[PDB]
Amino acid sequence: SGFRKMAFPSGKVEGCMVQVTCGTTTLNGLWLDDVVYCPRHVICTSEDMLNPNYEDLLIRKSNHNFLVQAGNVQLRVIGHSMQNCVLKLKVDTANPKTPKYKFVRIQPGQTFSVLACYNGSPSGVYQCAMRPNFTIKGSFLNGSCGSVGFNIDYDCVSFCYMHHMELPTGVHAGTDLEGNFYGPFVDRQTAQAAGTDTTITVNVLAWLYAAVINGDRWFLNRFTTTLNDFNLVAMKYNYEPLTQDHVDILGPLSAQTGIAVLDMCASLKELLQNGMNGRTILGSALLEDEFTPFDVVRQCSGVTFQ
Amino acid sequence: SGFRKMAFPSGKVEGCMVQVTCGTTTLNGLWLDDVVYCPRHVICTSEDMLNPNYEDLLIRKSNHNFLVQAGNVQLRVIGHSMQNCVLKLKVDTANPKTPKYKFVRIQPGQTFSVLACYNGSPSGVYQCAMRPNFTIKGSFLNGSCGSVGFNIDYDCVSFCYMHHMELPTGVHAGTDLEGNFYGPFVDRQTAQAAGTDTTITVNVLAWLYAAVINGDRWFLNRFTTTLNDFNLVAMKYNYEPLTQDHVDILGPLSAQTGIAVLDMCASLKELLQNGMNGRTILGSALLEDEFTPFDVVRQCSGVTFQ
Repeated sequence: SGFRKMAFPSGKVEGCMVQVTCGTTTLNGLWLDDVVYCPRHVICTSEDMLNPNYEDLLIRKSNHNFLVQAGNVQLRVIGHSMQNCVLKLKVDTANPKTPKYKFVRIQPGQTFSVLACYNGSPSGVYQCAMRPNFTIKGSFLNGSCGSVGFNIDYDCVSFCYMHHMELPTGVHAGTDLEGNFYGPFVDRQTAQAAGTDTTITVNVLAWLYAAVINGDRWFLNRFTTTLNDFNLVAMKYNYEPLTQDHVDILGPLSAQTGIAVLDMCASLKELLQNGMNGRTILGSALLEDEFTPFDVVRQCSGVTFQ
Repeated sequence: SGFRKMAFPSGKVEGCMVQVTCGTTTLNGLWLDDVVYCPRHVICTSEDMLNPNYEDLLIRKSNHNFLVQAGNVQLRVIGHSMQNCVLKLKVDTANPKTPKYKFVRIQPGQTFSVLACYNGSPSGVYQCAMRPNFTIKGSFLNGSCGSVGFNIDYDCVSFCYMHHMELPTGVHAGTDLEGNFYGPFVDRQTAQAAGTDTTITVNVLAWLYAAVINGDRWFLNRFTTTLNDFNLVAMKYNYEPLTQDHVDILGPLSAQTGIAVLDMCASLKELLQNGMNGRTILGSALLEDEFTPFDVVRQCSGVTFQ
């Protein structure tokens, strides 16, 4: 028993972390096969970030302007190209540690593990969620850029995030591995508006099921409700409206605990209007939304990876 | 910026996880050099756990009774011995992936990363703390036994924990790598009393400094206090009494934020007597105690490992 905010083992990703330097800027890079991926603002100085013209900047850089170091091994850059917001430094040596991988673009609400690095060396690992406003609440210091987020599906590593910036508000923005930002953000040092952040309702439900599975049942109540009437209350407290797909995704957690999805909603509804009144759920005084129904099934059944 | 409950990268530990089977029991083992370490109750059936005589049980087992599988590689057991509560299966092949390691016995309040495994394969990783009552609040399902806790000091892996049991209360008990239990626990299926759990006061202070560093300063107050008068209040709310060593350990966090240790205490004192009144600190509605002063310095300065 027990419930913890668990991250994926990072071994397969550690071996892909390289350090990328260009001029006086140095950040992390992802070495897969014979190509190194990294944020394009590695070609920018501190001054350039205010208003950079990436084409004109990249055009004054040749292959020998990039120093890609993997521990102590040096990679010879043989080609370079800009794909959206990322750089693709084609090197001469294919990473012998290249795992079976895949590039994916996740949806808000989804969760993944971040391996925070500095100078191409692992600092630590944590689990987090993609907020409905396309930002993430992580832990990044200067130099962390290029750090990746990933999920593990058995023997396959899915890369879904690459860190690019911290916003003046302290939250983080990044891209997928093809270089497209998540959200309305641009890679420049300017004021950027992140929309209103909402609570991931489907995740909160999955977490209540985890609580029930783990012995916390005090919030279970007699009442029930309808999807429409639940959503009306959800919207007042800035929760994401729940759909039928959410109802179906929770099916397994429903069958296992013998508590219908709509009944669980009725317990949530009441916690929003009344609060937790000094009580906790799985050691928490707040409603947790960084666990997807899949994350709960995984932790509760003991799934493993290659 | 930002603060996350961060775990150490697990790559170096993943390569030491083997599956140990004996009879119909199968749990995880730690393969270092040419020796596999695992809980001795791997030689026990379900019936035996009620009242096991480990010597008499071990005596009816020969080297060929142990099946140690590392992925697909099979290890030939050439020797076996019981050291306190762990088994030491000497095999023929030294793990080529043996990292630079060390065995240590931590103190309550200290923190470490747990790599949860099932069948010798990594499931996930999380950070946690050794409670003052020598238990840990983790996430373990049947089959998890043998999972290890560790810290990373640059290029050296310090193994400090090995999971052995879940208590009827849902908390976890284990040993160091020499086989000595943490706490008054024995490896048998009986009712065991874990003492009163207290809050790790020094860790809570380090976390308040992290909050200040990250912009949350609302709890900073004019008052001050004395160590004695603070401790008197601490003891009423089940907090560990603070000593001078704790004061010295926080020195660096004190110099960096310009807030004296005793003044920080005065802010804590007030939060205990008054509560957080609907407010949060680093996204939390409770006082967090799973971060040591060292963990905070690490996350706030960007430390890396081999």
